[PDB]
Amino acid sequence: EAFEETHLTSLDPVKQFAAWFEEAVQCPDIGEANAMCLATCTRDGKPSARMLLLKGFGKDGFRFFTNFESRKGKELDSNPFASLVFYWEPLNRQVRVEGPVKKLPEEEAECYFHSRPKSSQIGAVVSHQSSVIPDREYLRKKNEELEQLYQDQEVPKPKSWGGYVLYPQVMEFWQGQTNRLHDRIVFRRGLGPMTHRGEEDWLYERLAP
Amino acid sequence: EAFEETHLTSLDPVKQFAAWFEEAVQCPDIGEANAMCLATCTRDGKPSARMLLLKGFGKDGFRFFTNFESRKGKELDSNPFASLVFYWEPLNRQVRVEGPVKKLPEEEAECYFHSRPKSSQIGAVVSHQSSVIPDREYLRKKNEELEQLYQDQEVPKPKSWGGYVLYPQVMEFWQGQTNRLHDRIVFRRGLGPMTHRGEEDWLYERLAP
Ligand SMILES: Cc1cc2nc3c(=O)[nH]c(=O)nc-3n(C[C@H](O)[C@H](O)[C@H](O)COP(=O)(O)O)c2cc1C
Ligand SMILES: Cc1cc2nc3c(=O)[nH]c(=O)nc-3n(C[C@H](O)[C@H](O)[C@H](O)COP(=O)(O)O)c2cc1C
Ligand SMILES: Cc1ncc(COP(=O)(O)O)c(/C=C2\SC(=S)NC2=O)c1O
Ligand SMILES: Cc1ncc(COP(=O)(O)O)c(/C=C2\SC(=S)NC2=O)c1O
Ligand code: NA
Ligand code: NA
Repeated sequence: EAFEETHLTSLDPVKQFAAWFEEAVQCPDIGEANAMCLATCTRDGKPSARMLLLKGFGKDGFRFFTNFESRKGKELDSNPFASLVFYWEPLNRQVRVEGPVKKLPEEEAECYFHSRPKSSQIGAVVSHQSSVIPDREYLRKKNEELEQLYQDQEVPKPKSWGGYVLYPQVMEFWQGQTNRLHDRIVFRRGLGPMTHRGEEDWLYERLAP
Repeated sequence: EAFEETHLTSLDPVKQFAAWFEEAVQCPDIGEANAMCLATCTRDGKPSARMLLLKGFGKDGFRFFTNFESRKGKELDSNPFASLVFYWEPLNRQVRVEGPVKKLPEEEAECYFHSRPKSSQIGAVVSHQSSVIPDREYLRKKNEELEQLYQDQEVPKPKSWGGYVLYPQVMEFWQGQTNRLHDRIVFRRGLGPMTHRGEEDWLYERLAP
């Protein structure tokens, strides 16, 4: 029940994420363990947030796919900094990740896009994500028309559709407790008596709940 | 299964929130229907996000309680704009709220604070939220000491502990669909052929998914 510095799986917070993520995936009361909230903002400090799915992770960071012309994509292109929240209610656990964002190479975005179901590919060609549209019939009609156009052909990836990778600068591991005296172990890239060395350029510290 | 403009419960998006919130509360597969992700950022555009609990809502906005000296509280005091995400996975629904934030009156914060369990009150006096601390024993020791100090007495609310209210400027209602052709009905305070009048100064529009 205690979450303690001496029982970390790893002092590389990406590997500690992998350990917790695996526990979430193994939990039958968790539906999408890779659902996350992505927080973005304008350069002038106006924040926004939405659910997204994590599509891959490792040393270079946390990957996701979206339309670059969406509201989030205009913010990320103008202000390439973001934060992620993973919340696993049945495990009483939260993971926060903060870092800069860059676009994935076009070739990786093409490969990912053509791995999706064909109906989802056509949906991305239909949708100018976050633009105002008249009604839901507009989507249904254009979808049906593109189904006809792409019968027995490859669906081209929209130029505006692709991926981002968030390179972690801060990773917080949160475990809920009674009385709201939660356990918080927070890794940051970088020594005071409360600051500890992790792997590579990582440091970690406990934060008050 | 369709989420349609002609079947909105209300064109006052606070009342539409109330209708969806009630459905979530009625759903036995949802634990904390009032859990939400709060997104904040610095004036210079560095975003952050964390889970919080909604503690009340109505026409003046969405209320929550926290330590003003925390990381979120320093951002909100310097840059009084935020965004909220509600995600109800078993209902395939998301609600986003964007708006300015101000502090609740001290008298309301006192009333709320003394309605909490006494062990949670003492926990808030223990914790300088988001400050670096040496270890979890530091929390356990100080908690036990304050339990002794406040035996048979009232726990004073910390000066730094209180509430905020987010006054809604934008409210998005999202309903997931097959093929990722989701339904998005977004209310904003304010007419083009795709913009519709709601109650008071509200307008609403459908956004592409
Ligand atoms: C669980 C979940 C996962 C989602 N995953 C994605 C995704 O990977 N990419 C995406 O573009 N939208 C995804 N969405 C939809 C977004 O929440 C959002 O509606 C969309 O990206 C537009 O956001 P924006 O207007 O802030 O740009 C997902 C929604 C849910 C509820
Ligand atoms: C479901 C859930 C609800 C929470 N509710 C609150 C809350 O209402 N107030 C709060 O200060 N922290 C709450 N927390 C803890 C926060 O996620 C976070 O650790 C804390 O507020 C510090 O955030 P900051 O360092 O960004 O300021 C909650 C966490 C979870 C998982
Ligand atoms: C540090 C901290 N302070 C305040 C509150 C607000 O709730 P309350 O006033 O203690 O009920 C919470 C709330 C939590 S944590 C969790 S899991 N579920 C919640 O509702 C918190 O974590
Ligand atoms: C508009 C939009 N584009 C892209 C993706 C990414 O997932 P995929 O590539 O379609 O599997 C999603 C993902 C969703 S929505 C939901 S509920 N669960 C998801 O994983 C999306 O909503
Ligand atoms: Na580095
Ligand atoms: Na107004």
